[PDB]
Amino acid sequence: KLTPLAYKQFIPNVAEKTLGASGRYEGKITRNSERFKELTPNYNPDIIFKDEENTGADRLMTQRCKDKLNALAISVMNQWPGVKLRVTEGWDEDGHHSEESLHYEGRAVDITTSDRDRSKYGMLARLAVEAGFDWVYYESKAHIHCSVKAENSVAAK
Ligand SMILES: [Zn+2]
Repeated sequence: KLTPLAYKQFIPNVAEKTLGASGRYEGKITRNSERFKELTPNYNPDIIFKDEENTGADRLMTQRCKDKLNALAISVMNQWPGVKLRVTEGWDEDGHHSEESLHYEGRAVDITTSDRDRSKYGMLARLAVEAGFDWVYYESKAHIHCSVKAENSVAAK
């Protein structure tokens, strides 16, 4: 049934910013920016947020990102009861990602299972695809990168 993604594999098998995947980068969103209004905090009790910066930034994301993440939170517990979805990186306020990263606009999250059992990540990535994320990439052994389209792209003119 559900086949895990392999290390470095991405679904769909196209570049992230293509229309069939997560679409175009709309630009960085910062706390001081006009675009900040676009982000809403996700306080789903079934999701662990690393929040290493202690700023709550990992929780701020677009509605579509929230929707897909919330659906994934359900499938993770269904796949491994007692284990929760965990976000290690979300909206990046400090340039820790490549130029034009969707993390800069709350459209991407790096995830793991709460038990940090890396053998579960290929399968987690698959659940992420079934959860509706527009692009899922088994980026590193430490996490799965998941991104979504901007609302402008979901209903493109
Ligand atoms: Zn990422």
